[PDB]
Parts: sequence; structure tokens; C-alpha cells
Amino acid sequence: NFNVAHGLAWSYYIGYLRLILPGLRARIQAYNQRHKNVLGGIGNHRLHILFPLDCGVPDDLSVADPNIRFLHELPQQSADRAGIKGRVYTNSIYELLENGQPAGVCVLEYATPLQTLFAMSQDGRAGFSREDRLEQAKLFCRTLEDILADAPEAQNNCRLIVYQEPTEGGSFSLSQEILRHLRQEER
Amino acid sequence: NFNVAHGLAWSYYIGYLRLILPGLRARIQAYNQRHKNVLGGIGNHRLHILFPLDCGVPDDLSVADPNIRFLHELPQGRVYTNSIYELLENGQPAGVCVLEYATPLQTLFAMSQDAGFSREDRLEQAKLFCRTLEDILADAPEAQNNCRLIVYQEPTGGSFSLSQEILRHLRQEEREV
Ligand SMILES: Nc1nc2c(ncn2[C@@H]2O[C@H]3COP(=O)(O)O[C@@H]4[C@@H](O)[C@H](n5cnc6c(N)ncnc65)O[C@H]4COP(=O)(O)O[C@@H]3[C@H]2O)c(=O)[nH]1
Repeated sequence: NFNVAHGLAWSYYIGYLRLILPGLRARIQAYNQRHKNVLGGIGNHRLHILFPLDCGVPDDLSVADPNIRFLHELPQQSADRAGIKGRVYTNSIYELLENGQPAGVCVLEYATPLQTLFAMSQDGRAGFSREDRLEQAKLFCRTLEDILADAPEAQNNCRLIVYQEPTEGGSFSLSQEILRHLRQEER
Repeated sequence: NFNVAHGLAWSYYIGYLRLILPGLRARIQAYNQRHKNVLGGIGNHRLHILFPLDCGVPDDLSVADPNIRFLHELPQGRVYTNSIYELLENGQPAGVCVLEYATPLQTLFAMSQDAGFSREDRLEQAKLFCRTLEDILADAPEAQNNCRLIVYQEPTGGSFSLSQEILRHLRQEEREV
């Protein structure tokens, strides 16, 4: 039984989003304070989560797209978690380039449960192919969104950036996709 | 839909157990080399995962039992650290091991506190989570030999001694070595 998406959504919400999002805005503030009249401030205070519905996450997106560039990590959030003293949650600020110059800066990351789905389709078991990985990833996204619609505070502290990928041409820039979202929160 | 246990089991094995267990021996013996002549070695090389079925998972193990005292961190993108604890019995140290809870049970717990999820629903997801993960471990001798579930049903305050439950499993593991 590989019907796993509902689990992934509730696990992501309770085990990460609802634990890390109430502290995010203060760790962005803290970082702005440490480098205020040097680095320049992060204005957008929401966590940007990439959701590639093919479940293709690279281990270093900075080296993936040359228009996405690691800036700094936020101040760490260390916490005792279920017997693990000092479990560490870290988050990263990235810069986005457009047509040469910089154009965006935000706290950004991939939705980690999509890696789970990815490993599941590669593990050699019988009834879980990319087809199923695809429908699981969309059910995951759907359920997580349903969950956030009933959590206004968490919904106001992050932004979900969902996209498929054309596996052919330059039909898609991920920086372009992120920049459009940042210019929608514009509003 | 609250059939969550299946996603919890696959999540916990694929995104954690599968990724930390292979290099657990090496972190232990690096610790043993660092701390041999002073703090002392860690004999038992396996991760011990507490699995309370009532989903009572405090973040500090000493709060669940004063006889479980933190000894030292097991050190070492995304970072994975663990905690070595020592078990007191009759006021004296009786066992040492890398020990932690199965964090996803906290997901089950918070779901019951809400929506559409009751305490019995929770207990049955906890039991389904347990069976599926144990099904997965039986299929992965690699991972199966380097961890141990410690499954129990008491609210971890009482005349139930969680430290005794752990010391029991620790001795049984020494027996089949
Ligand atoms: N980006 C990011 N995501 C995280 C982090 N911690 C958790 N998550 C996400 O939320 C997890 C569910 O939280 P939980 O701690 O209850 O999970 C359980 C947790 O008990 C265990 N685990 C994973 N990493 C660690 C860890 N570093 N330390 C201790 N336990 C860990 O295995 C986790 C499932 O891993 P996963 O597939 O990455 O699952 C999502 C994972 O997508 C994190 O630090 N960074």
C-alpha cells in the first residue's frame, strides 16, 4: 500500500511548517539586524517552498540554475525534539537573477517530502512507478493546501510555488517562476 | 482523509532511518575514540527508537523519566545529530545507549488535539504506523540490524518505569550478540 500522500502532508505540516513558521519572521529580523547597514535587508518574510510535481529536487539548487545564487543561511533554530537534544532546522536566503542583474532575494527551499516520493519510485518495488509518484505528489500538494486553508497564520507565513517541468526546451526558468510569485505578493 | 500511518512509516524510513543508520557505527566509534580514556565507550551500536502507542512524546526524555539522564551528543545541507543517554537503576548508572522517540508520533498526537481525528483513531494509526515500519525493516536487513523499536502502551509519570523497559531490551540485545 503506497497511498502515502495524506501522511506526507500532515507530517510536513505538524513536524515542520507549524513548528518552524512561527519563528521564521523573527530569524529574518535577527539577520537583518546583524547585517543591516552592510548586506541590505530582507523585506519578504515568508518561506518560499518549491513544489516540482515531478519530484525532482537537486541537492544544491544554487549550482543548478545559474540565476539562483545562495546568499546566506538564516540564524539556525536549535530545539530539543523528541529526545534529540539540539535538533537543528536551517533555512537559506537566495538571490535571483534576471537578464544579468539581480532581481530577487527571498528565503527559499524545496518541499522535502517530495524526495520521499522520489526515493519510493526508485526503490524497486512493484506497484509504484512515475505515474503513481506523480499522482501522489499532486495529492500531497492538494492535501497540504487544504490544510493551510484552515491555518491562516501558517498560510500568511509561507508561499507555495507549484509547477511541473517541461523536460525539453528552455520553456522554463525556475528563477523566472520564483520572481513572478514574489511580484504577486507585490499586492 | 486521515489514513496517515502509511505516509508516516514510509516517510520515517526513507527520509531518516535509511539515511542515518548506515553511518551510525562510524559516528559511534569516532565518539569512542574521542572519549575512550575519559568519558567512556558506547558498547551498544544500535539506535533505540521509543514507540509509545498512546503518542505521548515529550521532547525531553528526563521529563518522561528522571532515571533517563542525558549523557552526551552524538555529533555530525541538512544535519543529523543524535543523543546518547544513560539509564539509572537503584540510583546507579545501569545502561548507556543512543536513544530517541519516533518523532512522527507527535504528528499523530497533535492531530487528535484539533477536525476529524479521535483518540481511538490515533491509537489505530499509531499501531498501523508501527506494523508498516516493522514490515519495512524486516525487508531491509541493512537497516534492521542497526536499530530497535521499543514499543509500549503506558503514558511514559507512573509506576511504569520507562528506564526499566529500555534496560530490558538492552540486555536482550546483548544476549543474541
Ligand atoms: N527542509 C527541512 N524539512 C524538514 C526538517 N525537519 C523536518 N522536515 C520535514 O518535516 C518532516 C516531518 O517532520 P518530522 O520531524 O516529524 O519527521 C521525521 C523525523 O522523526 C525523522 N527525521 C528526519 N530528519 C531528522 C533529523 N535531522 N533529526 C531527527 N529526526 C529526523 O524522519 C522524519 C521524516 O523525514 P522527512 O521525510 O524529511 O519528513 C518531513 C520533512 O519533509 C528540516 O530540518 N528541514
